[PDB]
Amino acid sequence: QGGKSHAKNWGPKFGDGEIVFPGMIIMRQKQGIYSPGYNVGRGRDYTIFAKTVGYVEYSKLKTERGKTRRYIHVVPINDDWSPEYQKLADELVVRRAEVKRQILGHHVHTEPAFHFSLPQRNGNMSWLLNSVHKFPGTTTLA
RNA sequence: AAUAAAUAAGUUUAAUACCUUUUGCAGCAUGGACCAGCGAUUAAAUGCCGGUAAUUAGCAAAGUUAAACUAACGAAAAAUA
RNA sequence: UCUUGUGACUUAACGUUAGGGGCGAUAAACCAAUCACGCUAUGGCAUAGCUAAGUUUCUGCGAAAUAUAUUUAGGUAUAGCUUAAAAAACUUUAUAGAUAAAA
RNA sequence: UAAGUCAGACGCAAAGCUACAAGGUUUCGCGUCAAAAGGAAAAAAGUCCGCCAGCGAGGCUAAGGUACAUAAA
RNA sequence: UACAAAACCACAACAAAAGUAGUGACUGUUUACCAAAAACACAAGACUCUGCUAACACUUAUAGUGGAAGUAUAGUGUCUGAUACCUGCCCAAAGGCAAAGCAAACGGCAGCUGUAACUCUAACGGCUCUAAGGUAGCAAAAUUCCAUGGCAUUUAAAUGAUGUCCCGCAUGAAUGGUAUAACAACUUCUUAACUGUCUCUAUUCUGGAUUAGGCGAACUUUAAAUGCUUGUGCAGAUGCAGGCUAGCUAACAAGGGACGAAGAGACCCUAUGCAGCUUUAGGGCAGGUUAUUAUUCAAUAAACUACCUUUUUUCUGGGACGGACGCUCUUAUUAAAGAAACAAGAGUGAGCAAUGGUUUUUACUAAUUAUAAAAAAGAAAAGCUUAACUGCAAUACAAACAAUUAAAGCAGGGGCAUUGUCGGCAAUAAUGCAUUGAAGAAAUA
RNA sequence: CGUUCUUCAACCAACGGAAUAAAGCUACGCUAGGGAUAACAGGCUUAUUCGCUCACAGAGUUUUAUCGACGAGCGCGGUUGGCACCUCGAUGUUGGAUCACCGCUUCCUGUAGCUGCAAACGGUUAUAAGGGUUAGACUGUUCGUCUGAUAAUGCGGUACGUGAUCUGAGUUCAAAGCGUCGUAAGACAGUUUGGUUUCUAUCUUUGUUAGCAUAAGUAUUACGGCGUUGUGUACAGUACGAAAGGAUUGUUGCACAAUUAAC
RNA sequence: AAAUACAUAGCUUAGCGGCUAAAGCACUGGUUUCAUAAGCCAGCUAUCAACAGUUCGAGUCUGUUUGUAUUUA
RNA sequence: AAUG
Ligand SMILES: [K+]
Ligand SMILES: [K+]
Ligand SMILES: [K+]
Ligand SMILES: [K+]
Ligand SMILES: [K+]
Ligand SMILES: [K+]
Ligand SMILES: [K+]
Ligand SMILES: [K+]
Ligand SMILES: [K+]
Ligand SMILES: [Mg+2]
Ligand SMILES: [Mg+2]
Ligand SMILES: [Mg+2]
Ligand SMILES: [Mg+2]
Ligand SMILES: [Mg+2]
Ligand SMILES: [Mg+2]
Ligand SMILES: [Mg+2]
Ligand SMILES: [Mg+2]
Ligand SMILES: [Mg+2]
Ligand SMILES: [Mg+2]
Ligand SMILES: [Mg+2]
Ligand SMILES: [Mg+2]
Ligand SMILES: [Mg+2]
Ligand SMILES: [Mg+2]
Ligand SMILES: [Mg+2]
Ligand SMILES: [Mg+2]
Ligand SMILES: [Mg+2]
Ligand SMILES: [Mg+2]
Ligand SMILES: [Mg+2]
Ligand SMILES: [Mg+2]
Ligand SMILES: [Mg+2]
Ligand SMILES: [Mg+2]
Ligand SMILES: [Mg+2]
Ligand SMILES: [Mg+2]
Ligand SMILES: [Mg+2]
Ligand SMILES: [Mg+2]
Ligand SMILES: [Mg+2]
Ligand SMILES: [Mg+2]
Ligand SMILES: [Mg+2]
Ligand SMILES: [Mg+2]
Ligand SMILES: [Mg+2]
Ligand SMILES: [Mg+2]
Ligand SMILES: [Mg+2]
Ligand SMILES: [Mg+2]
Ligand SMILES: [Mg+2]
Ligand SMILES: [Mg+2]
Ligand SMILES: [Mg+2]
Ligand SMILES: [Mg+2]
Ligand SMILES: [Mg+2]
Repeated sequence: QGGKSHAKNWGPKFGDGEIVFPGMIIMRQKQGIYSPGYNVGRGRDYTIFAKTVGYVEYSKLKTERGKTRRYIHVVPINDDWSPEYQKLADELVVRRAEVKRQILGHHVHTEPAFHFSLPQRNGNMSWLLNSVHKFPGTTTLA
């Protein structure tokens, strides 16, 4: 009788000259209307995301067969295309997290603090429990 | 809705009670004839968040209960000799 | 005014059947002034997302009637709303050859 | 504020449903009422001007008015 | 028995019909306080059960009592309801009961098509299906939607009454069919007579009202000093705006308005609703019967009867009836996003062991529910493969929350290449929390 | 026996799914609430209905005498509808009896034109609301059919006027019968028989009367109320007309009927 | 106007995805009989309401336009 | 072995 499907927000998220950080989504589209340019990626559903720190750019290209192609680019901070820019981006990522924690305040906790320790698997932290809970380092050999 | 603001005291102008309930009530929606008396977030235990103090608390009386605290990276060199 | 008026009749005294019931030529009739479960005490200040009511004064601030979910639609929860000239940023899109200093 | 609210209404301007009807109904942009006294149009919730701490027989204006009712050519 | 009847007979008192149709035989009985009837009972008919410590009922029953101190021509239960003439077929399926049978137990009892001189009709044929296919009788009914059916009688005039025609929406034979003398404070129509019922009212008697003395209530009351008319307004004004209205207070009389008084609307819808009743809605066994087993009035129960307890959504241009409830695509509300109606137009609750991953070649550039995706990309062809992995993850989209969506990167073991890609499929749908249950492995006790 | 990891299944499609499971009747009904929500009446709207104008096609056949259309516009609030704004601590249902006020879209009684108007009987348009608008059979009816007369037997609004004035036949409680549907309780929106109608008038409106308030009598004018009706017949078998048929006119004459006023 | 079924040679009646077809009456020809009926033998009807879709392929599955019942207002 |  009635009914409606859940809405999908297709469209751009940033304009020309806006600053982005790695992992941020720039475009949500149902078809490949826009193609990935430099310093960007594309998901299996045609989601375009940034892969470095920089500013968003838009450009148009005319192909060999007379079709129009549209790209999305991310430009480095000072137009630095050298391979040394990657380490600068890594430092900026660490700094950005510190800025956010300072603004939010101490009472917005960003790590858990339980009365027990989480198990370790394959050298990383795991959220799955072991069959038995034991204190670390409270037993000797044999 | 019987009053109000004024006046040379003759009068002139302004002006559809209250409560409850509603998008909206002078309401042709609800309740009250009037007076006096009576008539409705109170007490205990526990928890959370502010305020005001003590500077651990209770017993006991040189010794015991309750609470609270208890490792995180030992990183500074400021000598006009 | 009308029906019956020796009969399946009417009347008086006393007695019998009691509510998870009795009685009934059945009308759900009657059982102490109106019974599809009598009266009284107790459980008991039953329960009511419904209607009604809520008692002195002054000062300051000040909404909503939408979204989602619901044995949910005149109820309730979450979000929303109301209380509690700083820093940072540059955005409504497209392009040229203009100088003349020295015997 | 771990509060109240989850019955809304109409004007101008658009669209769906109705019959390019309803003071109809469903969304949407602004405003007003709701919770807003005062002035103009006859009475005047939603239109036009404009937001009331108190008193006074001072003055200038808005919307709207300027032969009588009724202040001002 | 009942009815008609010219006429005849009466001191004063007492006085009130007949016929037609429908329904019940009759006299009786009933909703104390709106229904007296066609409803119930009734004499009578039939069916079934019961061998006597009878069946059955009361009761905790191991008692005791009624039945009955009766004994199948008797007693219990059920449906028909004097009397006269009658009372046809079916026990399949789903139940109940019983001696594998029972309908006067509870119930049922069709459709299509061709055919006789002109026509019409079908005496007469053909086919399908079922346990059986409604027989006689009666029939515009207390039963008929078309409807005030057609014809005749009745009247000056007939939605009336009686008679008659008839597959009758949806008649019908013991939930009986058709008739029937008598009887009826029952319903219907007609005749005689009579009359203030009426044309059309008038006069009068008795009592009240009305006048005077005495005695002395009740409903109701926010406050009142309470005009008309049109306009306005929670949409019908004594009280607001315009046009009008000028002696004062009552008595007797009428009843337009004060949305007049009395009873927190019964109708309708809405509830954390309540109650009674019904059943092949769920669960139980706690009386009897029945079945099995055991001791010299007992134990267990997927049965029948009785009893106890529980459930029987919401949305909705009021409710019921109908329809609908998850998830995708598209249309209008322009060219950011978002946006509702029981608005509109289409899909889906999967498929693929390759239609997945990856290399090479080229006279190819399609298709999907729908769609201007895509050329260093795809499709097809050829080869090798299982990444349709193990353990983690910065940062974002969205969003009340739950969950849902995209993803660089790190370690391990792999595939095809030979340093690139692979954590399923062009993309946008193919789904389900927690609980409970189950399987493989591992660690404890 | 318990815990963790890797996984799956059933009812959840009322698809945020849980009180394990799980249908109905009430006209014998009961309580708490709503005009937040229906049935009668009012309100808004005017699709539909109705009326008028333009249109003059087509029938009549010289005439737009008369009838009458496609299509468009405007108006009315009386037909069938839509909405849910007022009332559920109550705004009495259909028809009639009794007594009324208003509109004109005129049935009769009037005035003035046209005509396919000789007369008579008619047709149509404009204007006019003072008076009048009948007695009976059937039906609960509104309506409808019919009978004998009549100058004629008009329509609509007023809570589809009118129950604190009357009526209760229909519809709409509890009883009962028949048919159809349901296993049943029961239902009909089908039919049949029966079934309680309260009120002493405070305010306003209206008809009469008394007392009180400026002495009594006669009183032009003004103001208010009422409303001057209808049929037959004679003047005439004359006008008109081949015949048949058969008038107009009137401060007319006469008889009668209704209404009003008294006696 | 809603809701559940059905439209198959001349007439009843199989069939509901592999080609577009079964059975009985009727019709035609032959045989039997003096002749007509019954009885026997062989044949015949492109055998699938109408339109648009799905699919390699539809009487068969999905919609629309017509006709017929059945239930409801 | 129904009929003319
Ligand atoms: K007083
Ligand atoms: K008797
Ligand atoms: K019986
Ligand atoms: K009787
Ligand atoms: K009155
Ligand atoms: K409505
Ligand atoms: K649900
Ligand atoms: K009401
Ligand atoms: K006239
Ligand atoms: Mg659907
Ligand atoms: Mg209201
Ligand atoms: Mg009161
Ligand atoms: Mg009864
Ligand atoms: Mg403020
Ligand atoms: Mg639920
Ligand atoms: Mg709500
Ligand atoms: Mg709401
Ligand atoms: Mg509205
Ligand atoms: Mg409010
Ligand atoms: Mg000035
Ligand atoms: Mg002046
Ligand atoms: Mg009798
Ligand atoms: Mg008797
Ligand atoms: Mg009685
Ligand atoms: Mg009697
Ligand atoms: Mg009686
Ligand atoms: Mg008998
Ligand atoms: Mg019968
Ligand atoms: Mg009988
Ligand atoms: Mg007297
Ligand atoms: Mg008014
Ligand atoms: Mg007035
Ligand atoms: Mg009430
Ligand atoms: Mg509902
Ligand atoms: Mg979240
Ligand atoms: Mg590799
Ligand atoms: Mg992939
Ligand atoms: Mg009630
Ligand atoms: Mg309302
Ligand atoms: Mg509304
Ligand atoms: Mg006129
Ligand atoms: Mg009238
Ligand atoms: Mg009326
Ligand atoms: Mg009854
Ligand atoms: Mg019956
Ligand atoms: Mg039956
Ligand atoms: Mg009687
Ligand atoms: Mg013969």
